Amino acid sequence: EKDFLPLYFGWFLTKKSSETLRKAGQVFLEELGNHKAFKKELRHFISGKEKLELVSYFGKRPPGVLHCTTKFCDYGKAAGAEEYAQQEVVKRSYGKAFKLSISALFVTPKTAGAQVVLTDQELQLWPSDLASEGLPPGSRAHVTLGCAADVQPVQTGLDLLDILQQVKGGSQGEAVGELPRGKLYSLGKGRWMLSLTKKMEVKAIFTGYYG
Ligand SMILES: Nc1ncnc2c1ncn2[C@@H]1O[C@H](CO)[C@@H](O)[C@H]1OP(=O)(O)O
Repeated sequence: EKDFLPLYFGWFLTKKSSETLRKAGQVFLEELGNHKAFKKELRHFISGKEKLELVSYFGKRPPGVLHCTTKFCDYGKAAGAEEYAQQEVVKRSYGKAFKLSISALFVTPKTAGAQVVLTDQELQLWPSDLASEGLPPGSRAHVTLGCAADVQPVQTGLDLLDILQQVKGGSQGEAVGELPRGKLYSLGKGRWMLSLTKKMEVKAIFTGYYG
């Protein structure tokens, strides 16, 4: 017969790095939800002067260890899944330890996440399958921290690219606040970005999740 692939490949953060990044994620949501600049724009965030707690809003969280997905394969069902998995670099990198650089945390009405900036060696593990929005490959790279109730997986990546495209255009604007980890930017349409002063490094293992 034939070997079937994972549900997806990706970098899976270590227990330690997962707990650090998860904790920073919640603090950001707590800080953002309580920031005056965010409350001003709540009507651009939800359709519903009360306060919204974003930890609650992003109720659908990764339950185990956080991860940075590369190729979603659906056991080979997804286009290009087999071609991605058959690559040498993928087979060679399987079970290898990597360090991922987090450059920012972001929030939209649909998802909450951390932006990952991949190295050139890590970029070799990015699927070529990934409308381009004139951004370099790997721009979508991220760790999901939370999702709104009716949101489906893929949306976090889309949300990030939209944001990075807005930043690209220079329409990110002056910062609207300073948080302990960096500057907060209001991109409108319920979109928010914390640019980390110091990029956060997390340890991960590249491997396949079967579920
Ligand atoms: N097209 C797709 N369908 C389902 N999951 C996808 C996907 N593309 C990427 N993924 C990722 O696969 C994992 C399981 O669904 C999720 O972490 C998701 O990343 P996400 O964090 O943006 O949701």
